[PDB]
Amino acid sequence: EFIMKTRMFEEEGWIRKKCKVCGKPFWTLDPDRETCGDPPCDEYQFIGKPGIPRKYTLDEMREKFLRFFEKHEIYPHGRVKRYPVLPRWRDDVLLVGASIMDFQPWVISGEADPPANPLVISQPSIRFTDIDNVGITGRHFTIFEMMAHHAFNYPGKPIYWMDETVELAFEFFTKELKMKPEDITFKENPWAGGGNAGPAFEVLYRGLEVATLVFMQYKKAPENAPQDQVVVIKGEKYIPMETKVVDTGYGLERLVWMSQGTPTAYDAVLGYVVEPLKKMAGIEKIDEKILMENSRLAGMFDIEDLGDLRYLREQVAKRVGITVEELEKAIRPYELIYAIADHTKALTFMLADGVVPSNVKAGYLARLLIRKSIRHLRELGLEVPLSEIVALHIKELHKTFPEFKEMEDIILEMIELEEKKYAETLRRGSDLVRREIAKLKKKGIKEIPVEKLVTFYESHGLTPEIVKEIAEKEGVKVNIPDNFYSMVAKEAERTLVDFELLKDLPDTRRLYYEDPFMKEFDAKVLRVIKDWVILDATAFYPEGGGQPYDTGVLIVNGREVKVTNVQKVGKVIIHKVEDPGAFKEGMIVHGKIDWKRRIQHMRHHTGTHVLMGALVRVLGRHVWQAGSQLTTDWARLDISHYKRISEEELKEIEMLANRIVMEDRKVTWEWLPRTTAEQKYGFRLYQGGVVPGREIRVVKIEDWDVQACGGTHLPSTGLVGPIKILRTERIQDGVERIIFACGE
Ligand SMILES: [Zn+2]
Repeated sequence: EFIMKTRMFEEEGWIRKKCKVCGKPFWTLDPDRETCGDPPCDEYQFIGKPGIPRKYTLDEMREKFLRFFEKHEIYPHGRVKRYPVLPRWRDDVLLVGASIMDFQPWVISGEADPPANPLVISQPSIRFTDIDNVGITGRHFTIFEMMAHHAFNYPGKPIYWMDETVELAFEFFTKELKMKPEDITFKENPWAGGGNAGPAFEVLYRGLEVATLVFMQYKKAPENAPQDQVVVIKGEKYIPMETKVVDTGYGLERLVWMSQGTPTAYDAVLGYVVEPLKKMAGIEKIDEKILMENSRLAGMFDIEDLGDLRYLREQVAKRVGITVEELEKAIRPYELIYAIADHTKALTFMLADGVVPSNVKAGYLARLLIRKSIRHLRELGLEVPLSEIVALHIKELHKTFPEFKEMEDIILEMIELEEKKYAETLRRGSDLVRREIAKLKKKGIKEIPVEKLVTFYESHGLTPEIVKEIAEKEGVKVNIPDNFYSMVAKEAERTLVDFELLKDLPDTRRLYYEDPFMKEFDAKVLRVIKDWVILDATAFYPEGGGQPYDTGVLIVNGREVKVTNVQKVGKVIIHKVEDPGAFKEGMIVHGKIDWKRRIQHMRHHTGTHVLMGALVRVLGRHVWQAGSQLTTDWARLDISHYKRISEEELKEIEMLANRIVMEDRKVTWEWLPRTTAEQKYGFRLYQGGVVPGREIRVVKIEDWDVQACGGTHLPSTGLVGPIKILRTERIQDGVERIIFACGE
């Protein structure tokens, strides 16, 4: 269905074939190749025999890639600093799972400018879909770096496309990495990621997929899309888009593994943790071919799709010449070490980038990794705090990722607190599940359902091997599924008046953006739906961003009519009035805002921002808004935070906030293109979540705080008056609330 002929293929003698095993199309220079180069059609050929002629570390390979694209003489790329693994710019995914997620939805739609075009990036990426594979297959990670060159071809502005992408890829592999040209295949296989899809190549070499080259030209299909949708790859329905995006992904770890030829990718990437762990646990060397064969055979073996690891192990057992029991005995301590090594690295990135362990979203996933790793350490017989293993990653990685050093105290404390609380969680959970298990076998069935085992973790915090040893006392039957953690992880993703009657009306001019001190204005009545009056312009603030609506009056024919509620539907502002019959279309009215109410809201709104700057400085840079609500008399600010705020801390925060009020710092706002705002201020802009639009309204307190914000603010901090913190309290794991009052 997709034509993927290129200039390079045509000019350089590449032959399109159909793989004799999987039937997929692939391109090769090798006249005797009949298979695509992808397991199980081909096998890993580089283990014990590096396919790249010189060895590379992570730092070397990453820089090799970045520099190649950056300094390219024909297609120079702008080097872009990696994004946090927490996608502050979007509300639809939990974690960055690919480099392209940095540029969705805003860059791809054309709502944001690309940071550079074309660009090159090495993006730390996290995926939980293969978590049970980690340590088991020799190749799977939860945390990895996807190196990428991206080009955003908006209509009318071509950058580069399919021809140049295959050439750049081939040039990097053959000229920079000295890989054998005829061993490289381009397998046609459509791809998708984070809302978009298109035709793609898998670039295969010595049995390993070393890159994916995706030509994104489709977007997630809207509900009830007509005749021509295209079904691709996982997600089904898509429709064409005008913008064509080059979406590449080169696995840093895989390329390093290709250069090392070690039994597992973990030995090539995580030796600095794997080897101390071996030594600490006193794990003796085992037969090297056990690891090698397992990795090789695992190339052909998925487990997250079918529960057949048992057969992978029967295969590697026969190959090695031992039984499955003695195989399990030998390899198990290594699987445990590999998982610990990987999980502690994932956590280093996650917590450094602002993930707070909790029972929700990405915090839920961090907590999952922490608990799994602690349980792995116990099975190894290793009595070491997890924070000590996390510390080994900070030590190794902080020179490339300075943020790890800067956040180290907080990262290690978060790990320590999670561990020390988990011991408590495990006592209470063990009894509650013992009672439930005893009650289930008392009257009903003595079998543990897979869903109840999932419920056991995410309700009582206990891992399935703990459940089974309590259960096999009375009321037996374990059956821990091979994909237990993959299923537990997927749990983290668990999810005024009318319209079309105001689609025809133009945008309400927002006079409150023109002057926050405007309290009176004249305007024309455009529409009266029920008791909602729509004006062409208004100084009435519509409820949003934690700030309640303005109230006041509209004066019509001398008569005063109360405005009791103000909302926004799309871009049209609606005013609730006590006497709608008084208002007719075309009528010009005088508006009067309840000023006491407005100014009290403004004091708490700007005061919230003053407080935010104080919170970040006292508590740490993981502090981020989880929620906000203002009233006339008080405000609340909810923040992601990992412990109770002590009374002394509260006073430190209060002193700092009031110091800034006393300094009377300027508070300013302006509209900026979103990528321009992001590159200048960072992702801290997105406190209240992510705001749509080509341009975002940025509210800045000089040298203190900056947020994308649509509220009414005071022009200086002195006008807030005293800030008095009344209360701190926990809302849930990972969320602390501060209640405060602003003004004399
Ligand atoms: Zn094939």
